[PDB]
Amino acid sequence: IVGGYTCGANTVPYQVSLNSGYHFCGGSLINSQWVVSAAHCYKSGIQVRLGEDNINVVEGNEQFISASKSIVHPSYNSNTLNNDIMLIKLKSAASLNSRVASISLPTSCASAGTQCLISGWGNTKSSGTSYPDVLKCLKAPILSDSSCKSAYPGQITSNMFCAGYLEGGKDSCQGDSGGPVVCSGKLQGIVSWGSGCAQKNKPGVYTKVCNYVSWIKQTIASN
Ligand SMILES: NCc1csc2ccc(Br)cc12
Ligand SMILES: [Ca+2]
Ligand SMILES: [Cl-]
Repeated sequence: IVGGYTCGANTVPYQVSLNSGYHFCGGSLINSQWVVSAAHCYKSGIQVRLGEDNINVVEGNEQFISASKSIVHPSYNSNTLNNDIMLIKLKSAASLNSRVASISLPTSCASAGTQCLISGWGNTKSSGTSYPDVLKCLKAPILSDSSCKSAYPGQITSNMFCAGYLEGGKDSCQGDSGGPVVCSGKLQGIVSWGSGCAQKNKPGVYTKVCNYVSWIKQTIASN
């Protein structure tokens, strides 16, 4: 996250870190057994780390649980990033408590102008590289479809939205991928892509979670 703030330990209790020897992506706990992330975060050998604040120090509220199954969306295209969503099932159920909690799925799509919270352990510089150990947060609005399209001609599908600031300075970044965009208490986006980070006229692009709720629920119901 570029231009954000330190969230505070365990104040984003649905935020998980995906670890394969090191943190490589975020995700969102949606029930005791299942995490939402980006399909471009897929790999084998994932350990899900719940209850994290400093990802390099054991602080006392973590739960580490290995994935049993990853399901990439049926229509994910890794060239266009259309349908950039996957589900990860945990080998054992998480202990839910005030610091490890699931985030509700939307019941309708959110509108442009709605405020959201974007969070992760990604790069904090727009030029340059610096990775934080504690979780960072950014409050940012969803941008209109028309400004998103004009920012990225030929690249925004109906399964994507933009959020952030056309002026630049405040955005998600490499290492935030797969993490949450929560708006009015619902998971509306997944950190997906952009062109650099926090550049003028290049806002972040996010998977549009409201399009996937019936695939998410039916997948969970049979897996
Ligand atoms: N918002 C931009 C963005 C999101 S994930 C990611 C990975 C690499 C880079 Br560079 C930018 C990004
Ligand atoms: Ca920790
Ligand atoms: Cl792309």
